[PDB]
Amino acid sequence: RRRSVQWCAVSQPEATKCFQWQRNMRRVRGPPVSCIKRDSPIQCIQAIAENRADAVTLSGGFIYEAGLAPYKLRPVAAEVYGTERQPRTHYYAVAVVKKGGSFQLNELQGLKSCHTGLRRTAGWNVPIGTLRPFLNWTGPPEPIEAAVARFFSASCVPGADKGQFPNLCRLCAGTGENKCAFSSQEPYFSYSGAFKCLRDGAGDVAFIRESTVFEDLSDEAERDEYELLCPDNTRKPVDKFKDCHLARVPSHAVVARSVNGKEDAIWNLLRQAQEKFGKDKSPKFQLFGSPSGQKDLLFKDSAIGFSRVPPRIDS
Ligand SMILES: [Fe+3]
Repeated sequence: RRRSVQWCAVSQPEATKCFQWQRNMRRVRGPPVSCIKRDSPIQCIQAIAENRADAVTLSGGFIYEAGLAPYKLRPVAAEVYGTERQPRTHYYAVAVVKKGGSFQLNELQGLKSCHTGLRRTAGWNVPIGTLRPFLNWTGPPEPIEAAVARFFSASCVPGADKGQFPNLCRLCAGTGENKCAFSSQEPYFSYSGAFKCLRDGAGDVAFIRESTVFEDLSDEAERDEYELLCPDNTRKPVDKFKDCHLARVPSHAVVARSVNGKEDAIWNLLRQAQEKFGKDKSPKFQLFGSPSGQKDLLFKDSAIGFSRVPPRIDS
């Protein structure tokens, strides 16, 4: 009757990490963590709601959905970014382009775009929300995806309906059924996939977060080959994100059942994993690190930890 916290992995790579997370947790004598493999965030959201798993980290994009019936999941902990000396539970949504180009934010029409994924914050909600006016979209019933698949010549918005909006998956590098998948099986998936999409030359603009270029480039010189599109219709060097970003957004978060959620145990698991497996904590396992050729598995790579979401009873 050992009922540990059961984590929901989306895709094989994530599964694998969870399992590694598990043996190391056992190794160091911390609370145990078990692993359930799902295929999509939604598949996870469901499992959790039906007691087949207890937790999963979601992008600020899905948090709202997950909280509605019949799901009713509620965030228990938020990811923490920044550095130890300065930590934050927010990040910046920016648009990165190659330096050398003329176009400004208001001149994206007809260009090729790279997004982290459908419904995520920096990769979709913010940019699209901002480009709204230029989209000439005649509200619902017509899907915003429709309006966007006609504003950019081609894109890669992992998770998008390939059959309806084939334009939105045109640039995606996934093989077969994984092309445009909202999973690590799709190489242009997530911040780094989106940025890779720009670096590989598939798109002209990448909607990602402020640290990507910093996290991704082995040579600091190479950062110079890129720049940011600011909202005043100017371009600034990559480190100017504090003065050139589309929005400041809250961090990704761990969600759980509003009822019988095991919040206390989840929290305990996290607090311990972070102490043992956080940044530069162990040569054996990094909770916030992903293998070569995968990224942001389970948690945001290079995040620094978690912050407990205040107490709730009314929910
Ligand atoms: Fe995000």
